[PDB]
Amino acid sequence: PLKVEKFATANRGNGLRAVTPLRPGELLFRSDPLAYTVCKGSRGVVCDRCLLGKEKLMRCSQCRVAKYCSAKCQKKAWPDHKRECKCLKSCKPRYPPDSVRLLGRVVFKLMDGAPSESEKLYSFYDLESNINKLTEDRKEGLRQLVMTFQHFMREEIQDASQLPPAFDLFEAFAKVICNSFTICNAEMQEVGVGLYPSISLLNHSCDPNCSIVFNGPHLLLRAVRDIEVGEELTICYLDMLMTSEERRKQLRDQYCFECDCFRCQTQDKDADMLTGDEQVWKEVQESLKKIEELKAHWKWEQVLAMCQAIISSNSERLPDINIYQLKVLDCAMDACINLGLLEEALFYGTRTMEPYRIFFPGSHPVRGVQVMKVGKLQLHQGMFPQAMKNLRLAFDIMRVTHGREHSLIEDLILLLEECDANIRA
Ligand SMILES: C[S@@+](CC[C@H](N)C(=O)[O-])C[C@H]1O[C@@H](n2cnc3c(N)ncnc32)[C@H](O)[C@@H]1O
Ligand SMILES: [Zn+2]
Ligand SMILES: [Zn+2]
Ligand SMILES: [Zn+2]
Repeated sequence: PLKVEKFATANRGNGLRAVTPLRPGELLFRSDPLAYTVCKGSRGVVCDRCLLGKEKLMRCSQCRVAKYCSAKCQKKAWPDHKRECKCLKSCKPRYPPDSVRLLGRVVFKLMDGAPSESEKLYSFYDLESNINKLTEDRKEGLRQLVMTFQHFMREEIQDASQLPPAFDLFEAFAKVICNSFTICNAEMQEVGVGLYPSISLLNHSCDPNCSIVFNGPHLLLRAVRDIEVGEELTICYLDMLMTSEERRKQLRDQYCFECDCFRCQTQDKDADMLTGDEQVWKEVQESLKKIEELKAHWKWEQVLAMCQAIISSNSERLPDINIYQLKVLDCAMDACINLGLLEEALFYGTRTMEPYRIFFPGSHPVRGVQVMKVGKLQLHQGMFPQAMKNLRLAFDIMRVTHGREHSLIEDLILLLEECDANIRA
């Protein structure tokens, strides 16, 4: 039986609440997507189906756009790819926005597929559109996405008879804007976008009591605090390394609400996040636009070079608790790990540990994963007591955020055993 239920909230639409008392780490729901796609940066880098990276991917011969890890993935993907394949082929060399490829897959799934377990608690039909809150600038954007979909899909979808009953493309894209999930790989790299309509019942908090984690396209929802019967379940929609001003902007622009948690009234953590010289951090925040774009496209050498120019600047430097500096350290660590510069990775990674302790309170999967990365780098280098410390800590966090149902926890258990054996010997 379910441990969660849909309910009507007082002022934030529908939500999800606990039916039984919940403890940290408890699995509350699990879902495959209604629909998902690889994201722009990762296309041709990770398998379309399993979202795992490979050195060499095999392309779909018909469209040459979909790429796969294996014959098993290409074949398994074919039913959900076959209609988009003709559209992707037709519009070559144009490639659509991710939202447009996503909605195409939504439409084909709803037209051709059996009712989806992803819609058990709540359906695409039910999703919030916020249409009475959209600004004229947003409505113009949505109009353009509708016309882009009509162009991209024209080989497969010519009229309304090929859309679900009463389906309105403008409304559908408004639902995609505020109900898209970013799918992250095991290393917390963004690799895809998906719709998970049951999980879309969860409302936002800047200090949430649940968390989601991805294992390929599969989503696990877990409690990360004690929760009482009847208590609303929340997740944080946003990256933790954001000031209240930045959260306000994104919650308005993407989700059309004003968040009234304690952290937002009190600007909790903002001052410590913005320590250091403001001219310098403004420059680094600007440089991060490019660094994050490069990272999104897995360009690790260009990422490292830009990060080193900041971390080791001749000019004024920032404290590592400054969130822009911190994001630069984290990109530099990940670029080093991917490039096999393991000593340099560990330097950057260890610098992030105290700031991550501060900015990811409680049990947050991003901190779990960071601590595991650092442990693994220390294990490699023969630093056993320190690795063991960090691997235990990663486990204390990831037992709650990831759980036994997540494959990374098995990987971590193997590092723990290896490290323990080394210490014992
Ligand atoms: C993923 S949906 C969450 C479920 C939604 N309340 C519903 O009725 O379908 C996100 C939308 O929920 C509302 N929302 C989520 N968190 C909220 C919050 N903390 N305060 C006010 N509205 C919130 C906003 O309308 C937002 O665009
Ligand atoms: Zn695959
Ligand atoms: Zn194809
Ligand atoms: Zn808030």
